[PDB]
Amino acid sequence: VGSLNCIVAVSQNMGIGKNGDLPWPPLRNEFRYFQRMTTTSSVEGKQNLVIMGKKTWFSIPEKNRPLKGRINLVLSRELKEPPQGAHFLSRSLDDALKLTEQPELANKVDMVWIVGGSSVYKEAMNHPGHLKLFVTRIMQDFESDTFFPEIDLEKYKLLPEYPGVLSDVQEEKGIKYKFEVYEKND
Ligand SMILES: Nc1nc(N)c2nc(CN3c4ccccc4C=Cc4cc(OCCCC(=O)O)ccc43)cnc2n1
Repeated sequence: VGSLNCIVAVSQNMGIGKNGDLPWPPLRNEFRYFQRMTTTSSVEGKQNLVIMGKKTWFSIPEKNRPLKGRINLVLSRELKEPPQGAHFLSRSLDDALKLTEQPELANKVDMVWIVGGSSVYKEAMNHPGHLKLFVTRIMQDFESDTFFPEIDLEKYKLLPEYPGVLSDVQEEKGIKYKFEVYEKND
């Protein structure tokens, strides 16, 4: 099992969701970026693992689920079986990262990508050691009822040129944003 990563798109007001939807209108090229970052593994014969909370799983548009080309694992204490075609269920990130060592997943998973929601991102941010955050900073406020946690710049550093990540400001539907990559050690 490879590198642990979060990926999020977040408004200037730190928002990531509202009533089970995104806060902003669809940004197709931003969705393409999510898809290419989470799907791409260069270890031959393996796939990345995408980890999401119960509510994020049900919220993602159903005709995209499970996320193709990726192993889909849902975190819940409530569910007793993986919901709707997800491959795996665990109670927590720690349990998920354990399962990754068991025979069924051991020679199957390259990178891990945490894809939401808020309590899952908090768990990952609280997880000791290396974590890379791929943050799309949407440069205006949108009304949100769920939020991404603070990024501690004493722990994370921006990585200003990242291969396969556009540096310049992007725009779709009049809404500007920037793809950013952060990394922590500790
Ligand atoms: N950078 C980044 N990181 C994320 N975690 C991220 N998550 C979503 C969540 N999402 C949504 C959650 C709830 C309602 C609506 C959502 C709208 C779109 C999608 C689409 C996803 O993959 C399908 C690709 C669509 C295509 O083939 O064109 C996956 C998540 C997601 C959207 N953009 C993101 N962008």
